[PDB]
Amino acid sequence: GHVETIKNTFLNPKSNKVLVVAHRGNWRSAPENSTAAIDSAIAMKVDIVEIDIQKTKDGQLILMHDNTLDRTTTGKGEIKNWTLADIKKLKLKDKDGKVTNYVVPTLEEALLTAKGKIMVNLDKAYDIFDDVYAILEKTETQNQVIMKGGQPIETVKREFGSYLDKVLYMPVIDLGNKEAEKIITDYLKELRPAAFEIIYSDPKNPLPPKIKQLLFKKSLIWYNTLWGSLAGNHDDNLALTDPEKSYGYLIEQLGARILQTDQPAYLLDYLRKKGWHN
Repeated sequence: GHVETIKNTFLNPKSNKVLVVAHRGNWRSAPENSTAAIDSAIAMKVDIVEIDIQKTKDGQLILMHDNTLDRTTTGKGEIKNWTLADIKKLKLKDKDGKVTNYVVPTLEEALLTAKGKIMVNLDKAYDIFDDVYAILEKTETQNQVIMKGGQPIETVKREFGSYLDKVLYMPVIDLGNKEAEKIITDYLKELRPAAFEIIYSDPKNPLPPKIKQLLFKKSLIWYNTLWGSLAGNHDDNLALTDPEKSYGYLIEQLGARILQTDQPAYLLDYLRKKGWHN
């Protein structure tokens, strides 16, 4: 359905539109990393949901950011020490810490909720690419998923090269690293990805303008506004004061065409007023 429409922007490196990524789903409306948070993102016409993956003792893949259950659920302990069935007996806490009737979803459940409707970016999935791919195949969602990681293209080809013509892969590069430019140019040459996720903490890092020129009309640039260290203090809190100084700067000065935010309703509203999103 709508996901095909979203993908035609994601696959257009000349796009004048800016895609919205809801970090962990729209957690402002339902618990993070839940199917309810995905359905909220879909209802709001978010383009991509980012979801975090962990593996249970019994080898099942669930949505969970932390290595432990403590912050977001009624249980405690390391995910790797719990079985899926026992995790399913717990309940998710909402953003205010109130216990809900929602449960931890499996990756399969999340993908089935997203299927046909919203693209999905998985985090913490690179090292288990093959286990994830089997679930993508089971749910027939490989054409709407964006895998990502930080390894150079030589390593990704060696480890999971046979998957690169089957699912989208987006490199993540921290511009505070001395090898950042080479990692990017090697990806551009060898993989020609649809997008690159760019991270930098220092507002005066010299590379963001260079990356705009390197990736101009070649790949979409994804920046994160979740907190200060991800995009030189151009974050969601700054955007509440002045969205032009935060989101506008990233889009217009740095060439961002995808933004991952913790306030997707607010970002969508801004983008719609700018004529940069439907």
